[PDB]
Amino acid sequence: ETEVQWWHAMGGANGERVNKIAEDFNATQSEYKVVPVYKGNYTETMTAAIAAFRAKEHPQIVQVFEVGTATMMAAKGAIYPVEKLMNDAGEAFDGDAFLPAVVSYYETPEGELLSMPFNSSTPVMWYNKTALDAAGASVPTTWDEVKETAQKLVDNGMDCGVSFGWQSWVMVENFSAWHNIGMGTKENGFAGFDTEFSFNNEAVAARLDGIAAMSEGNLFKYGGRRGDSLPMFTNGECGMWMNSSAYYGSIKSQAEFEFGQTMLPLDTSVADAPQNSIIGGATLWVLAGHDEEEYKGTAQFLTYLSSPEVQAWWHQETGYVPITTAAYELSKEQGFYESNPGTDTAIQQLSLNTPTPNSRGLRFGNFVQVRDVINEELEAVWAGDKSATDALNAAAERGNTLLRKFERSAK
Ligand SMILES: O=P(O)(O)OC[C@@H](O)CO
Repeated sequence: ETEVQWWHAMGGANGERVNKIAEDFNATQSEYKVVPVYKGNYTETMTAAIAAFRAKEHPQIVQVFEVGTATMMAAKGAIYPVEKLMNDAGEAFDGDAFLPAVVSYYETPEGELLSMPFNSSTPVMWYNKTALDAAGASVPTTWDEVKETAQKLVDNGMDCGVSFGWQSWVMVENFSAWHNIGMGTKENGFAGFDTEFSFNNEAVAARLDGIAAMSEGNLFKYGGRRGDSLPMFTNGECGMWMNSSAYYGSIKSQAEFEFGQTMLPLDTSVADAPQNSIIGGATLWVLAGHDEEEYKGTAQFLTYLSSPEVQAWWHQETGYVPITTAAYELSKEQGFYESNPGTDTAIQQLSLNTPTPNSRGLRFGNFVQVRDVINEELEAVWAGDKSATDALNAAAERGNTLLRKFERSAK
């Protein structure tokens, strides 16, 4: 058998599902063996695959999160464009089958998808319904209601009211799209490499300062980067938790309480109504430099991932959105949204309203490094070392230096 190495960043419950998907494909035919290899978080996985390339130890497939997309698109010569791979191997590829938000996020300016959609997400408001009921609180729709609900929870003995993971994705990037304000110039990077950051504005700063003020009395508690704060939610310590829809699998198996999810809170001091939310998660990039049989097996595996049945199963088990309209309709016909209430929140929120350039998503080179900058500066806010205005200004300044580095190399 010819081996197809797939380097990915899926840990926990969702990583076990990756292993089940790979092995199910392996069991259906006898020519190709997909070998999934966990390489760490998204940054570590991307970094490892790129570093392995010139050592010729790189995988056939690498999962690269949305953050890394501009960098991967500029890495011409390192990637095998998926549409070319599939045609070369005799496998179908129909980009129009994917959700419009996915296509618009990942297509080149010429309308091509270079990578294979797989695990797309958006952040949702997770909540502990059991704790809300005990506190006489209601599921919030606005930021005022978030604070009031947090107060009721902590008054009723909850360790803390609200927290969030992936804080830049949640409270800067999605917060901006949700309120139709720009994250950077040149349509959040889609219209040019001469972009600069725009999130250092009063609307974002005022909300971050309001959250920081909630640390007193434990209405808010910071719980670290990425998904580090997941056990604060699943242990029953915090009653509200904003993070990826893709924590559904983990929450469903680890939470001893009744849980739900709803759309992100609206900051009514910024907008009268929400816009839409934006993509997280990853796509699958096929790397150059391998042989024909390895690419044939790669393409056949991507076909296996292209089926509505596998796409619906992945969405149902993880909380990543159904990546095609067909997978969504299959899940609906299966009664999944009736039997598992709230699991259509993420797909609805991505497409809540006709998008604007501010709600399409983001496309910034060197955004892996910018993400560290923004997380560091937000941590300064929660620690009380900086105001949100100063921290966002520093994040934008430091981020712009990285955008300029990318622009200088990308010509
Ligand atoms: O949806 P997940 O896979 O948790 O990833 C969130 C990450 O893409 C935010 O940048």
